[PDB]
Amino acid sequence: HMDIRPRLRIGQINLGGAEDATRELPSIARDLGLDIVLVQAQYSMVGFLAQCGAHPKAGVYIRNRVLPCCVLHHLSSTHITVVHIGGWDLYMVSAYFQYSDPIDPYLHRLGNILDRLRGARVVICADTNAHSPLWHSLPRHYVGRGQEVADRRAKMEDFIGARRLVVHNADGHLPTFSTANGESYVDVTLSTRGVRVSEWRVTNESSSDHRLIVFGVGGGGSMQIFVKTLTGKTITLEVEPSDTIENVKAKIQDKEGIPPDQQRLIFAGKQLEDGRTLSDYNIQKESTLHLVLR
Repeated sequence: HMDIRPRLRIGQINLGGAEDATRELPSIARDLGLDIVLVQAQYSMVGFLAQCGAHPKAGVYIRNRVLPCCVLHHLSSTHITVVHIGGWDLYMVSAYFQYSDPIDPYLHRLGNILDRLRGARVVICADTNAHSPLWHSLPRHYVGRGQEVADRRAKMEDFIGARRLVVHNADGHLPTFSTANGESYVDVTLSTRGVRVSEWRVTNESSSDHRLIVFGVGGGGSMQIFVKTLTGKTITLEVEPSDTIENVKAKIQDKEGIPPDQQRLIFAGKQLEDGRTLSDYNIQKESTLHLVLR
């Protein structure tokens, strides 16, 4: 049974403290196939948010409650929620850098979080309330807007630099933040190096003034192979070069509940023995295997 998607789908949205925007989140997650939504300025009196403190302004929505998800209590606070998505090395951070406050304290805590999780795959979803060309702000957002705007910008970019962080906000997308005073880009999707983020986009799904950002996250450049049936079904699968045929067959079991002892995979006109690896058979990125039932 389980899942048709190969990788996790994530949302990121500042809900502007609105009950209605917070309460539409489950339907939006269902509609778009989101596993996790990293939220800021939630309406906190709801029942479905992992959130910390008395008046939280960051949290995580886990759509499917059976997904093993740990909230790191030692790394979390009202403005920053850290979760572990079990059970290898993927962590995620929802952060809200309140506009009324300096940015330094927030950056120091994020720094602390990154020290502790050194080496791990970490994704950070932050409403920065900062403007930088890194995430497609226009010159009129970060130049000639006063010293504080330039300082937030500078601190944010130094931090990104010092922690070797990757910004996944792509060119040619809608602004993340739309007010009566205009449009801006202040919502930022970061990761540590070697996290694979795909299909990053900004949507119009939420009724917040902020726009829901959506993207994909895998489990490992790890690759993608297409396991095809003769009925037209394609199982997309995240797999390492050195994983075994057996290991692949069990991926299919958990994804489709097909018993491995009744699975036959064929590549390059050759049946695949359980013992061997994806490399031994010269199976690389975007390769297509036949899955035959026996």
